[PDB]
Amino acid sequence: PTLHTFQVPQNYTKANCTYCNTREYTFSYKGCCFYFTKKKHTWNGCFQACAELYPCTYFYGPTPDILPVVTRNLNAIESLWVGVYRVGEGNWTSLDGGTFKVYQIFGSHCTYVSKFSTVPVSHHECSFLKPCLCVSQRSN
Amino acid sequence: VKLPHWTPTLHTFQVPQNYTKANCTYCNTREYTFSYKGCCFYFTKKKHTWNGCFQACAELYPCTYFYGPTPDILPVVTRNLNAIESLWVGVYRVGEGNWTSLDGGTFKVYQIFGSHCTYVSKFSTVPVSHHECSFLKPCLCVSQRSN
Repeated sequence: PTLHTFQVPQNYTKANCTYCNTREYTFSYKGCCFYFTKKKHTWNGCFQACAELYPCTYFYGPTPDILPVVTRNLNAIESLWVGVYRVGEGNWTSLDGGTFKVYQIFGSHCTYVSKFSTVPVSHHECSFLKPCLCVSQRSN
Repeated sequence: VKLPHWTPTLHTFQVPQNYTKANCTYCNTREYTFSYKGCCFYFTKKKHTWNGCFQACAELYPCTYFYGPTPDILPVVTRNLNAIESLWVGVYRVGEGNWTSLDGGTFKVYQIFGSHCTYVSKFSTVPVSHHECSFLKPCLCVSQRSN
């Protein structure tokens, strides 16, 4: 009993199921399959976009172990939206939990990584379109 | 080599124009954003590309140019900005060289991207490199007050 253009934030969780598209991932590392999306999205779009890219796939926040392996796949002007996010007074967290160090250049909610960035970085324009960093877990 | 009776009109042709700091002294005392240390600073109302700021600051008022914020000035600049606002700043690498400005000096720049354009934000403590230099933003300009 309502019309569109009205919406509320959708809730997202990490996937519980295991999958990997072994022909299409960007790289694989430590039992996980990583994907840079071919189409570009807004920072929040990445939640649904990664959820729809393949089964058991979600929007991924790079840790200190993973981030360097991610960022060397990038040229000097390329960037990826990453799923590291905050909640209000909170820290930065991801769908896998944990606490992230983020370089807050802007008091915004959207974070990305670059070739040279060592941590996620906050951006002034979250609706700017970029590829998304997604992950799925491989079978064990 | 050059004494042409004719030049072609090639619609989009250009080369980089050179810019220097201004040698004359002026300040628009009604229109500056803030004044500090015998200098007048202007954030431009109209937005430009990073390289556009050279000309834009040059044409805004006489004796005015695109300004690279030093450690002393930067904090005074950045507190005039909200949490998402940003300013293109005239901090640039000249050749293979380190970061400099129209006033000289050597700048520390946080290079998130291997680009040529730098900016400042509310939270930034140094100039920062941007992925898209043609993105439109206000320019940081300066002129030098009398004596």
